[PDB]
Amino acid sequence: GMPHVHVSTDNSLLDIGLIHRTLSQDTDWAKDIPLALVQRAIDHSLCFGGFVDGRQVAFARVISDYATFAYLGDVFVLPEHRGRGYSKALMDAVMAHPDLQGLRRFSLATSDAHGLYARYGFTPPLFPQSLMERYVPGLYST
Amino acid sequence: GMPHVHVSTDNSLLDIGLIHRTLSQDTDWAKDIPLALVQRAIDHSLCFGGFVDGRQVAFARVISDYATFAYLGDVFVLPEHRGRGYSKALMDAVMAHPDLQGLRRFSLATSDAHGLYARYGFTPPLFPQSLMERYVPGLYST
Repeated sequence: GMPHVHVSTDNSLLDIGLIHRTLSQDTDWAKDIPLALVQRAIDHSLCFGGFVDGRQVAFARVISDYATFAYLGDVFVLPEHRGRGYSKALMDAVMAHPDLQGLRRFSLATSDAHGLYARYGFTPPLFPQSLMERYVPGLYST
Repeated sequence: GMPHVHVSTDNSLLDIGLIHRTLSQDTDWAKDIPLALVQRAIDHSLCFGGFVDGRQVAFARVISDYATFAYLGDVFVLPEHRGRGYSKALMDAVMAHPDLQGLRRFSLATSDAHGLYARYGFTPPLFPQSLMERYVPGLYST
């Protein structure tokens, strides 16, 4: 039952339109995100695409200095491709990536997938009172 | 009483040795950080240096996709240069930088400077239970 999925970090293979539609329409965190921002974001991130039979089926995106800090977001698997290990394939590649080793902090935000990310060593923050943000959820809508 | 300080985002002007010594020896968050990691981090970040009379006096570092997310860290002013507005000069430049506009989330962690960052619009997290990390404080020591 092992997945047959290709995982790449070559942005040229990404299906930008698929990613844009998915993020814009089928996520809350990137609802209504403009195409130009999707493209710019990808251009300045370490992106993981998962592909089957010539089509993109999954995505994960890391923003990092490749030295001290990384942030994970935009993780998805298309609904018809779920339960096949494609999320795990991408996370395994993130955790193993040679430019994402030895980091002091790897951060993410999740509405309802805490148990999942816990299997990769993520925890609630050590020092939650230290954290601050300028955060505008729903920025792109209007 | 306005500061006379030059703020640059040109990494070629940075005094890498000063930054390395400062971070390694005079901060807790980067205690014992190796030079090679400082250099790599800088190479993959948007860095703000503050300079007076040919010497670097202050620093701030942003990791971002220049589209959706940024993380601020490594902020310092050398002790003999404090109280002159150099922190504010750098933060003003961060907040105004053309590649850091329109972001959904700008994040940071601070032990004891919450009131300060609050003046730039930073708040405690909206959704603290969503946050997770792989965080190893004191990674570089040993």
